[PDB]
Amino acid sequence: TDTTPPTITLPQEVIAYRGEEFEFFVETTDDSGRVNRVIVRNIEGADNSTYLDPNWIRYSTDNLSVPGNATPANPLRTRVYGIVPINHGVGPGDRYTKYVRAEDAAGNITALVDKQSERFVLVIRPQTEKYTPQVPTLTYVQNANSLTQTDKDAVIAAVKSANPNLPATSTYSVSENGTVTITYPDGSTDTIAAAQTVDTDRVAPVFVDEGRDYIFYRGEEGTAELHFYDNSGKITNVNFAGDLAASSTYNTLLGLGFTFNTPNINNPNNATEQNPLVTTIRGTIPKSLPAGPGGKYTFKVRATDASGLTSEAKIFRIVFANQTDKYTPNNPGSLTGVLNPQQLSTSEKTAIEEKVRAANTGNLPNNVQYVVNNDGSVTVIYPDDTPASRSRDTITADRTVQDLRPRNS
Ligand SMILES: [Ca+2]
Ligand SMILES: [Ca+2]
Ligand SMILES: [Ca+2]
Ligand SMILES: [Ca+2]
Ligand SMILES: [Mg+2]
Repeated sequence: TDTTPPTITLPQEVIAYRGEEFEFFVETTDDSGRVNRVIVRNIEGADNSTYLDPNWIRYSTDNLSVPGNATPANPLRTRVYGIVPINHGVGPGDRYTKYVRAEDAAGNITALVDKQSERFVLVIRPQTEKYTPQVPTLTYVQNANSLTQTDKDAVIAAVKSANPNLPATSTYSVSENGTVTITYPDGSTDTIAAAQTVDTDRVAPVFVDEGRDYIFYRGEEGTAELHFYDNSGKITNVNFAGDLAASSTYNTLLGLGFTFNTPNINNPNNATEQNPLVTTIRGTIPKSLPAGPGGKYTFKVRATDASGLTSEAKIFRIVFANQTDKYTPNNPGSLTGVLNPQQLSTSEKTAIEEKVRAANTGNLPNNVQYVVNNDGSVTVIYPDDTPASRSRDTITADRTVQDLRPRNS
């Protein structure tokens, strides 16, 4: 018969955090494959005692005293579990050594020896020992010695966002200098140093497109996309009317019916190097403005971050261009026969214009005009053509005309 008590396996030490649930399993086996009782108790008391305290240490064994319930491949599982009260002490003496016993169907119970038989030490620790807070991304503030409330709110936001796995009911406070104090549900705390949360914003926004020339073709609507970023990731204002000289050409463009749109200007994190703030200028330089030496508008732009640093005015230009700079006529697919190359007839000119037209649909503007000259060369006149700024192309006669005169003898 069986004279051997079951074998108990369990962790010698379980760290339990105040205000949280804890759980671990005792595993029990026996040669018979059956265990009838599994007990957790305090050391004091008679051999038959199962007295156990405090009331929040709990345990249960679902499958007691059934055959085959306690084998090496499938041991009997005893659940030890509870919730540590929020106000429990967390001194070095706030620990519990509890004794675990098991008894087989033949009545063989494991011996109970103070400080030596099967036991576990449940150690109650503050919630701050479980959690290690992650540094947030830095908040760039006007004055790292005296944070505003919006500064504080932002630091809390970046702490939370970087620490999703802290207890949801944790509370955050930010000092006048940005030092973060995290208070856990049990009142224990953690600190994130001011050096790790904030710095004073010392860098003004950057205009990526400084010095750039944006070409606008006369009579064709165009766009110019200007890009800006800031070390803080955030720009609050973009300004083109810094001084009189810059403000007058800005207002000149607006009077031509241009628009300036910066749709993300009020979004947070709207201005990083990887995802810059974009201002788009849209409009048409009308043909009444000529291209040439003074055919430019020169602008100055400044950008301001949320801490009030404004960049040094930087320059960009819109440069006027004739449409002919953009287009190249295709030559006719065939030449046109002409009886006298020095003076084309009407029907010859009409036939040349048709071939040039057909050769350039989908290439030149639909509203280009062609003049077939007396020598059969062809003047291509773009819609922006004016006397002060001609926009034109010439197709030479050797590409359009073919002499039909017969050869001598
Ligand atoms: Ca046994
Ligand atoms: Ca901690
Ligand atoms: Ca800045
Ligand atoms: Ca051209
Ligand atoms: Mg208008």
